[PDB]
Amino acid sequence: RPKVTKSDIVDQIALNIKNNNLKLEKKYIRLVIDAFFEELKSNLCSNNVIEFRSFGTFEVRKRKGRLNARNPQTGEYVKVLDHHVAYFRPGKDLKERVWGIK
Amino acid sequence: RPKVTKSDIVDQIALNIKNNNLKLEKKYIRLVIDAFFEELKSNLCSNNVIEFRSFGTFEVRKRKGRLNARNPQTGEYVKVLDHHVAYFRPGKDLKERVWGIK
DNA sequence: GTATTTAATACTATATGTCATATAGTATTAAATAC
DNA sequence: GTATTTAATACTATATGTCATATAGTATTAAATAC
Repeated sequence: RPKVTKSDIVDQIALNIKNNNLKLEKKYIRLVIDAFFEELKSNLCSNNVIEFRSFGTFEVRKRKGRLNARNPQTGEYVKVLDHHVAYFRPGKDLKERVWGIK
Repeated sequence: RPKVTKSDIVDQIALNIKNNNLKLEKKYIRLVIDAFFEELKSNLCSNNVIEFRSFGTFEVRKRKGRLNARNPQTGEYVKVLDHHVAYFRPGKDLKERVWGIK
């Protein structure tokens, strides 16, 4: 049940990369990862669909607003407008490797 | 509706990276990205929580099975066991840049 | 690498009903590969 | 870079009810920064 950070991942990618007799400076790894997220965000804003086979797909989905909305704290009915949301849709490999988990 | 691929993203990261007077071979970019996904998957399998401050969080969630399940095609009642699923939970920046979208 | 500073998340209450789910076979198309 | 080959996705039917949602203020903590 641990909490992994962009930093840990960057370190792991460092390992993973060297395990295959390759050498890349954590510097460049951190760099790619940042550009990666930046690029993914803008891509999402443009309402594009990014697909990474064997992992998952990112896309924007529409979501109907409500009036029934509730303020968890007070119960006061709140209004929510029809908006859009970032959605990750799991790929075969990922979906199957996670299905039966302890 | 457009469709972006791991390849296009890799190219965009190439651009993004050079726009900031830096030079990294598409080779190494493709590399990081692959190790990135690899590492994220195993991290998910270990039922860890990966957090990328203001972008989103990945985590495994439990999902109750059913009997009511249906075969979209035939209507035949199907059974589904309690399992786990990969879930992406949008971060502030992402959730806000996507909210009001045409 | 470490110390400092800023701001994103976890946390929480608990009604409500939208939206992802289930299937499998065909046509695409991502993308790994060797060139 | 391009052509070839393999296998992951899009696509689709449409009942069902789980599960994410709304809020905001406090304590954490990711992580960008300059050293």
